[PDB]
Amino acid sequence: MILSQQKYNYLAKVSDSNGVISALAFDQRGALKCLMAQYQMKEPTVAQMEELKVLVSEELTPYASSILLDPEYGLPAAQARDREAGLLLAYEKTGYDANTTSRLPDCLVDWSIKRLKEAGADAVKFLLYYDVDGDPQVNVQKQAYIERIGSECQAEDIPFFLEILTYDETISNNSSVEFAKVKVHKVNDAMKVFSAERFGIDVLKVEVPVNMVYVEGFAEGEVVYSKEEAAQAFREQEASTDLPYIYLSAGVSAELFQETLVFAHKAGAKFNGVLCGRATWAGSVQVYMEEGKEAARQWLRTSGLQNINELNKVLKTTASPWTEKVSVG
Amino acid sequence: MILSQQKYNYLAKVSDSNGVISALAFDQRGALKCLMAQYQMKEPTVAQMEELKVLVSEELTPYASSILLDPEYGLPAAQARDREAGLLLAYEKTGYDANTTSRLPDCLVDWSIKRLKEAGADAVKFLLYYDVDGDPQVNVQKQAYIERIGSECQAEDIPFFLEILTYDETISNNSSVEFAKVKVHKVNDAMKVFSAERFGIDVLKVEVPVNMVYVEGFAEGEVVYSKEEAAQAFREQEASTDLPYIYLSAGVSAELFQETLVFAHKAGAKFNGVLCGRATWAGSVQVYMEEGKEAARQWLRTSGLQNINELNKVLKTTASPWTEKVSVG
Ligand SMILES: [K+]
Ligand SMILES: [K+]
Ligand SMILES: [K+]
Ligand SMILES: [K+]
Repeated sequence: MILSQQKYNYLAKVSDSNGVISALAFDQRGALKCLMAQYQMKEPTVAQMEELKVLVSEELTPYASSILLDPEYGLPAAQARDREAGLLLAYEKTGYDANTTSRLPDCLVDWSIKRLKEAGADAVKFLLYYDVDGDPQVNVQKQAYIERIGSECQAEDIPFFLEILTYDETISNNSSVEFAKVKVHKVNDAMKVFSAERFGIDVLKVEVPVNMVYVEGFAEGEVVYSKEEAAQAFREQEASTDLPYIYLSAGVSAELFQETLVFAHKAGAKFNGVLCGRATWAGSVQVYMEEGKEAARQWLRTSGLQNINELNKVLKTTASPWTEKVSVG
Repeated sequence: MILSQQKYNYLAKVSDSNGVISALAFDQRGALKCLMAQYQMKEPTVAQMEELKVLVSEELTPYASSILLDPEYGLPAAQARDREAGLLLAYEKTGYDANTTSRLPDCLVDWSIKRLKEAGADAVKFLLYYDVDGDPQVNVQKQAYIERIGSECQAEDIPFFLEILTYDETISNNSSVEFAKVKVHKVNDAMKVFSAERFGIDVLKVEVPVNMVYVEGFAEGEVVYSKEEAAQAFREQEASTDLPYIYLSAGVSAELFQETLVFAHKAGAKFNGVLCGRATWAGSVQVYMEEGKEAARQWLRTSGLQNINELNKVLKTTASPWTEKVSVG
C-alpha cells in the first residue's frame, strides 16, 4: 500500500504523533438541527448552529488530531480549531429518499475536491450508503460515483476518506436484531469491495462489524453473537482490507465506545483510530440551548474534556498506527 | 356558566352527538418535521407535511367530532375533513426561547381571530406555557395577552380554547420525577387562574394533573403518587374550574391514554373529552416516509382506525358532556 508524499503529509496532519487518527467528528447538519430543536419546539438559527460548532472546535480540538466539519455550517468552526489539529471536510449531501431503497450518493452542489482543498481541508470525507446484497445496477452507479471522487483526490493529491454506512434494502431499522444478524456481512463485504485500487480510497471510515448491545456480556436482552463470534467478526474486518480504517461512534455512549475499542483490540483488529462525534460532545447540545454559550463552554471544558481524554487514553492502548499499513512511493 | 347562542352552536359543531369533544389533534409543525426527518436524515418537503395531514384528516375525521390543525401546513387537510367533523385552528407560534425562563406567547403574524373564522374555523386554540410559581411580571404579561385573545373571540363570537402547558422556570425536563412532584400544583392552579371571567375562555385544553408513569400500579420505577393521591389530584382538577375542559394526550401510548381516561373517570373528574393527537396517529409517520402515501392510508385504515375506535369506546364510558356545565344566554 503506497501513498504519494503529499497524501502522506496531509494524513500526518490529521493524525497524532503516534500515527493514529484521533479525530473529532462534527459534520452533522439536519441531525444537529433536530437535536437542538427538541429543547425549544422551534428550529435553531443558523447562527446557533455555527456557534455550537465553533465552541466544540475551540474547546476540544486541542485534544484531537483533527476535526471533521461540514462546509454548510462548519467553516467558522474550522477557522477556530487548534493550530495542531488537521481539518477534514465532508463532500456529500446528507441523507436519502426514505421511499426508495437505492440511497444514491450526491456531492454538495457548490463544491469540488479542488474547492475543498482551497477552503483548507487536509482531507476529504464522502459518506456512501451501501448494501452489498442490493440491486446490482444501483451498486454499479455507486461504484462509478466513488471512482470519480477517487480520481479527483488523486489529481488534487489529497487524502480520500470514504465513510461507509451499511443498510439492507429490506430492513428499515439498523438498530434491530434482524439487522444485527446481517451487519457483519454488510460491513466487512462492503470494505472488501471498496478496497479495490480503482476507487482511490486512502482511509475507510467504517462501523464496527457487530451491534455490541447484542454481544454476549454486553447484551441486556437477546444475544445475537457470542463473545467469540464477535471477536471473529473483528478479525474478519481486519482481513477485509489492507487500507487504513477508522471507526465512527454511531452515537453510542462514551462508555460503550471505549469498551468497543478495547474489545476490538483484544480480538485482533488493527484499526487505525476513530472519527468520534456524538459519543464525545452529545451533552453539550442541551447545555448550549438551555444555559447558553459560556455554560456550553464550561460543559466542554469539564464533561467533554473528560470524554475525549478518556478516549485518548483508550486509543493509546488499543489503536494501531496507520504508518504500519502504508508507506510513501 | 353562560355561552352565547353562536358560541354554543360552534361548540356543538366540534363535539359529538353526546355533547363530548372527541377531537383529533394534528397542528404539529416543527415537531412533525423532526419526526419525519429521522427516517431519511434530511428534512421533509412542505408537500410531504401537507400531504400527511390530508391523509390523517381524510381517513380519521369520519371517527372524530372535529380536527385541530395549524394554518401553516393544515389548510388542505381542513378542506379534506369529513363533512360532520368540525374544525379548530391554532393561533400561536410554536415553542419558546430555551435560554430564557419566560416562554412568552406570540400569535401567528398573518392571522387574527377574524381571519381564522373566515378561513373556516369553528373554534380557535391558543397554547400558553404557564408556571404559576414563575415571575409575577411575566405572568401579568401572559394574562394581558390572553385577555386580548378572549376579547377577540367575544367580538367574533367564536369559541376560545386555551391550551395550557405547564412548566417550572427551574426544571428543564417535564418528564422528570422532580417535575412529577410539582405537576399537580402547576396544572390545577393554572386552571384556577384562567377560569376568571376576564379571560373569555370557553374550553380549557389541559394536561392530566399527574405523570401517570409515576403513579402506583402504573410505575415501573419510583412511585411519586399513591393511587389515592392521584385520584385526589383528579378531583382537585375538577374543582379547579367550572369551564368545560378536555385532555391532551402529550404523546403517551394509546394504551396508557385509554387507561388514564378510565382512571380519571373513576376518581371523579368530569372531563369533557379530549384533543388527542400522537396517541392516535404516531405510527403513520414512519409508514408514510418509508412506504408512501397509499401505505400510510392503509395504516390509518387499520392501526389508526383501531386506535381511534378504541378511544371512542373509552370516551363513551368515561367522558362527561359539556352541556351539563354550560347553557345558552
Ligand atoms: K494533528
Ligand atoms: K488486512
Ligand atoms: K361534529
Ligand atoms: K367544578
